[PDB]
Amino acid sequence: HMKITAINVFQVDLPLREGRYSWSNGNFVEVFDSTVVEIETDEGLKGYAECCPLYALGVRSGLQELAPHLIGKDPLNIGEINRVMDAALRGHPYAKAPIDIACWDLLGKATGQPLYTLLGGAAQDDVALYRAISQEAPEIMAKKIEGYAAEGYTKFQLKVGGDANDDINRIHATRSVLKKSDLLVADANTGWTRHEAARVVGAVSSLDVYIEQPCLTYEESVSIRRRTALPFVLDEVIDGPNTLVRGIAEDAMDCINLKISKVGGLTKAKLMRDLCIAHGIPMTIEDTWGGDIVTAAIAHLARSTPSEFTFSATDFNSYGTVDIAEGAPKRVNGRMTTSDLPGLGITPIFDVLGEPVARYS
Amino acid sequence: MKITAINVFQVDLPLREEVFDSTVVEIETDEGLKGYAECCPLGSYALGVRSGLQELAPHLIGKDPLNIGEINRVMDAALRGHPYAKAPIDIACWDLLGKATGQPLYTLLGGAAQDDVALYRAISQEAPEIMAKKIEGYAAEGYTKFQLKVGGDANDDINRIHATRSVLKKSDLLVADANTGWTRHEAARVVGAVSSLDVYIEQPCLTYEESVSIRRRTALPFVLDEVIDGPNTLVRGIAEDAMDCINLKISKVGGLTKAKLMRDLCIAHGIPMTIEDTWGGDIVTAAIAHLARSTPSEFTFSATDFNSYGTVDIAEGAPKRVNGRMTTSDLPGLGITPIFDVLGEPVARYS
Amino acid sequence: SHMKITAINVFQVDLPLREGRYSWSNGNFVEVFDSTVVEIETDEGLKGYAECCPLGSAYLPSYALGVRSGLQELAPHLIGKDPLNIGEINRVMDAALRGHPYAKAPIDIACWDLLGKATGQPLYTLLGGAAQDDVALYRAISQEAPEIMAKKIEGYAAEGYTKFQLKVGGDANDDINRIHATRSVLKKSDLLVADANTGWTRHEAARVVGAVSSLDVYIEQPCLTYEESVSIRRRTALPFVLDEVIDGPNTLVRGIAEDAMDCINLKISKVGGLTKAKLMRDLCIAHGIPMTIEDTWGGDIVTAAIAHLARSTPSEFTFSATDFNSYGTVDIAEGAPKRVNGRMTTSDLPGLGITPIFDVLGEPVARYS
Amino acid sequence: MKITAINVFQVDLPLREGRYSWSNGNFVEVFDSTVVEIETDEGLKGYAECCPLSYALGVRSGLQELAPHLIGKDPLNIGEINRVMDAALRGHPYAKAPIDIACWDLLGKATGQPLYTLLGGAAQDDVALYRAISQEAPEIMAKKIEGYAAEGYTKFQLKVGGDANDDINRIHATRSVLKKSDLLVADANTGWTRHEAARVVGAVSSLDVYIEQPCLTYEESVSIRRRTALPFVLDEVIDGPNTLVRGIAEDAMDCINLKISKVGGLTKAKLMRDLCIAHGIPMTIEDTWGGDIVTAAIAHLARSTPSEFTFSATDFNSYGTVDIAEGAPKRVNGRMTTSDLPGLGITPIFDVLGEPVARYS
Ligand SMILES: [Cl-]
Ligand SMILES: [Cl-]
Ligand SMILES: [Cl-]
Ligand SMILES: [Mg+2]
Ligand SMILES: [Mg+2]
Ligand SMILES: [Mg+2]
Ligand SMILES: [Mg+2]
Ligand SMILES: [Mg+2]
Ligand SMILES: [Mg+2]
Ligand SMILES: [Mg+2]
Ligand SMILES: [Mg+2]
Ligand SMILES: [Mg+2]
Ligand code: NI
Ligand code: NI
Repeated sequence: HMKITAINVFQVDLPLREGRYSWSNGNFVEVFDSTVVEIETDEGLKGYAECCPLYALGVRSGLQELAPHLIGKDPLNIGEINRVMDAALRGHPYAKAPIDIACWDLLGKATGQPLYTLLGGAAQDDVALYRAISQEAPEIMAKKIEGYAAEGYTKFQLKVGGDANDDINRIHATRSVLKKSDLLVADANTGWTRHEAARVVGAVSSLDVYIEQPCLTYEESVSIRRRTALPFVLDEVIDGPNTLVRGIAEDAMDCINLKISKVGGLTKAKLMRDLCIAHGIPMTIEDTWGGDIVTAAIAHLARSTPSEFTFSATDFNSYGTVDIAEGAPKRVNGRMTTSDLPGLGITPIFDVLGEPVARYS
Repeated sequence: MKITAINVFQVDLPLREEVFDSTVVEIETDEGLKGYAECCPLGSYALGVRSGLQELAPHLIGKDPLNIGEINRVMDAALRGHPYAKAPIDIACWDLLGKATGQPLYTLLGGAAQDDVALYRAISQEAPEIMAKKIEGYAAEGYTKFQLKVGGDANDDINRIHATRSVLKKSDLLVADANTGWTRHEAARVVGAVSSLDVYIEQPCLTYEESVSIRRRTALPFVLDEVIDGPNTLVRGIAEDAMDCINLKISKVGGLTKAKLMRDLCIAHGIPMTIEDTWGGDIVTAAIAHLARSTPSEFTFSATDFNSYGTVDIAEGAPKRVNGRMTTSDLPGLGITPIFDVLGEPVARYS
Repeated sequence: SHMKITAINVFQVDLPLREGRYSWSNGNFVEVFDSTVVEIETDEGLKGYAECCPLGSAYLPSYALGVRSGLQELAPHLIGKDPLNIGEINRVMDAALRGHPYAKAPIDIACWDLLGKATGQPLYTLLGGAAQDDVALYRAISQEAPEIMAKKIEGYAAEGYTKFQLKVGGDANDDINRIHATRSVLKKSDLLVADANTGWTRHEAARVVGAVSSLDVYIEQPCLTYEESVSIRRRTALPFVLDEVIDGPNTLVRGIAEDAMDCINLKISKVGGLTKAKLMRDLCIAHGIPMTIEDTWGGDIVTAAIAHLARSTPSEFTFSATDFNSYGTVDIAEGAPKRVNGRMTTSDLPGLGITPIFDVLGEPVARYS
Repeated sequence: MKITAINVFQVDLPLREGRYSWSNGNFVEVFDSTVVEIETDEGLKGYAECCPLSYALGVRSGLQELAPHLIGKDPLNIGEINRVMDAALRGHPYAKAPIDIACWDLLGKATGQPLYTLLGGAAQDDVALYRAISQEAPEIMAKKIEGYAAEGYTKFQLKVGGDANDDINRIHATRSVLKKSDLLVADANTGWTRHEAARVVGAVSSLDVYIEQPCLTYEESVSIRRRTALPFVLDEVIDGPNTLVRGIAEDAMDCINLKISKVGGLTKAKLMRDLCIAHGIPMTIEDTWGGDIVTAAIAHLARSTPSEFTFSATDFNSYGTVDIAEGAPKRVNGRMTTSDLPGLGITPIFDVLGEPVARYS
């Protein structure tokens, strides 16, 4: 019955409290380029979503190539929405994800149900958080991590995947300033070749640390997994159910990181999440980056996941200084929760969103 | 919302052509909405459905029926196995979720992918002229997919499969379902002797290991049923290339929550499903049709209209066969309403 | 001369703990177990007995109900059957009911008890012959503060126990402390098994086995599934034990072929009775796999079954057994094994060699005839 | 109860057909069988028989090593009897088997039970029989198989494993004179290399036949298993629980042949049988050869095996002309059964056995 009448695309800068974020391969960003999507219906309801990769041009040009073909369609038939887009455009999961998420928001609004119920039921009241720690000098990384620990975070993900020696130093320096019970993940974001990775995991093999996504490919990464007894996490190479199943059958990892937009939206993320639970694979529920609306999606998928299989999530809104939505999850002593309001539970602040850089109708 | 009572009904389901013991479950909430489901195994086994529900129910009073993930965790913690007792609880909660959200089940299961769905016809082994006349009638009402029961004497089964393949249109599909009835050596002989027929082989043996042994020796399209009992065994089969299709029985796998996950895994790996259950009346058939409607045609080998095969209607708003196919309404939940005159008084109440 | 089953009577009995509470993985705990005793009556006047006691409280509706409802569903199919034809008994049960190994186990064991009585032989002979006069025992150590686990272990080692099963599979960091603390209080020759009872995910298990890699400890059942456990197996050089996932000869065969473990625990009732347990036992011997002979829990009648199976296992392949009856406060049968200096034996009386104490078992909660 | 004496008897078993021939040009006209009798201090006696396909001299000199170690021991403790035998003599299943079997007979006698009850319980009232067909000219094997079919036998093992071309002709000639429902196993008894086996199974691929033990080794035999769609049987390489488990785990066969004496006695055979049942593997329950006493053991093991997993048994006593015991199984219409008498249920005809050829006390 309900039909999509317009898709609007908004652009908003998300600056960083820390001023810069840096990771593997020397990459950095000072101000993130976020895109918010609004889907309007013929019955007054509107759905929202956000995509913010580490790219933003591709999100918006991707949306150009997808949106016109969704006009008139039913936003509540989420399977059919996804079918159209996949038939419309190869790849571009970053353009696809916000359409999918905005449709789930509409589904929640139309049904009067918060997303965690619609994603399978509330499995936990609130959710464990990690803080990502930008790639810098070892002693600076150590200092920032003490700060965040003092705010109540108990899980941390270092951005290594730089020079191998540098990273050995970074992992040592940060592990040394944490308390025993705090959890430290070294996330290379693909920045090592296997001989580099071998040297890093060799030199930290007695540290209480997790090794995450050492190399670019699945095969290179498994080569590392087979040489360490340290608990091991795959992230970028797990982009859908097929690669996930393969990694499960082949014992390629102990945990995965699930980036909602990278895998193409909530529909896909949910499938992977249900698969993992079935095989005892805990997940970090996150995304590439974002603000209030990205954080809301994260928190709803996470709350619908048992604590047992939530390794961690993160709260991207607190990393930035610009608020783009009201009713977003907030962090209290290192943990996040949501309200029980319908859909994502959020209300965009149109004054900061400004004018839509694109309309489709 | 809170579950305030679980009531258990018994109903005899006679066949048109001997009587099955079906169980219907009603869940009542402190808000007036009620959820329904049905479970009917082949039979004995109905006792276990009702004893399982007896063991489950007390743990569910007070719970939020809409938190379907929590309902399932609670059931799995209280009781091991018994998928036939867990399944109607799960489905009745899905029906409540539809009711509370005013959405048909196919939408809540991921969205309508098919306006209506294919069915299949089991072909009784009779004199070749009686078969051929029935086939003409089946073909006239839209049927193009057919099944025969095998899994008995190997040489007899070889004959039956040849006989039945002969009387069908070349474009018709034929599935030989051994229903686990063969040992490895029997199965090898049968699939060996029909290697040049356009036939599917379904569930030759009792276990996964035995079935895989047969799989590795035949090029014929290969279907597993009984041994694919959950997402875990499914992923095993997927990774080991143990089968081209499956038969998905909603109750045997423990409900829609589990069937849905299995359904999505199959889609992702190009594995079509026969979507049915062990048996049932109107309310089992509704669950089947909603799940089949949320599956694309490409991955629906067929569904089944069990209610066509009985003589007692137990719910209104049920799916109905028209011209070899079945659909659902868009009413909330399963879209059915039970006919309580037929169901009788509860055989059990929990509160 | 063809003996037939005339009735099945089912008794319920509470079994409290000397220690007051027993705690294991996932924050599970019990203070009073809910045990079931089965009595198989025959037209000759001979009776067979068995006990089954899964991990659960008499004070909540738990797994013991499923033992008793499973017996309810089996019983009608057993009336008139020949209980000495144990193969047929098991075939009749499997046809009647899927799963419910805890319901089927005591019927099988009670039929063995009847075979022993009909033949005048003790179970250990019918199960293959006495290979040991008495059997080494381990003590299960409840999951608590490391200091309390360490202190209880010292007490039990002083009573003569030389082997121990820690109940870990809680929080990983706690479990690391528990394993160090308890290993430290035991002489080198005492054996220490860290039994997770499926209580860890693989990343948790990886951290724990990495942190105890240099201790003389065994790691048992780290994770829920076979696949998750084998992933831990491949990353540790420590001796490795499987338990819950070895539910029968088929998974046992799989684990042997794939080098998934160095030892197993054999829980008689969980595998579905002495007939299944014996097959698995003999297969273990042929492949050089030591076994812990045990059960989920129980009192004197469980303990008798354990003792007979253990006695019929060569010492070389008996990693241990346990005497569940000395963990509790309530005696339910005469003629049961009694630990002496960390070991138990049996009498040569026919069958299990036990006679229940009906003052304690009370009135049957069900009779089927 | 304890063993007070062990007597060893020798008896010639001639063939009704005058000769039996099998792979590699082998043949025998008169079998040299050994019967063991174990005396106890209570006056009960246990009996067994072993008759391998010289081998007999091996059985008897093996017993010469074993028996003295058993005087004084408890024969109802079958496990301890076996352990004493294994610590005395490495290998020699044919020498150990009749001891193990004779103790099972004693256990039956001491308990008042027939062996089929002590081996696990009656599973069939009577059992299907096959006739072994001697390796001769095709038309001779064909004429003999017809006569045996006329007597009621519905199953047959050809003794092939000779020249490949001859074997192809044998298998064609015999298949063609049988009713459709009769089963035909082509048993090469290891007599082919794999190029020979490949030609044979290629040439008979459209016949309704089973292929048994084509080659000497497990590895060579599996190579044939993977090439053919025909049902496949292993025999000689399945010599114990360990090779059986390897075969099961590797999907090396659809059925097995279980030779009681070759695997070391009823104890090991029961173990193997019970494992075969668990994994859905039907068995041919047999032995190398023998008279009435070997037959009684076969029949008791067959009777405690469900019909579904009894591919067949054979009644060796009907192949020969010398009766050595009363109470033995007698084939009636291609089936045999046992009485319910205790133990093996037989009593040796001492008249036929003659004076013991060895005595131990
Ligand atoms: Cl049908
Ligand atoms: Cl008695
Ligand atoms: Cl010739
Ligand atoms: Mg690099
Ligand atoms: Mg990452
Ligand atoms: Mg018609
Ligand atoms: Mg069959
Ligand atoms: Mg089927
Ligand atoms: Mg845990
Ligand atoms: Mg254990
Ligand atoms: Mg040759
Ligand atoms: Mg042979
Ligand atoms: Ni593009
Ligand atoms: Ni039950």
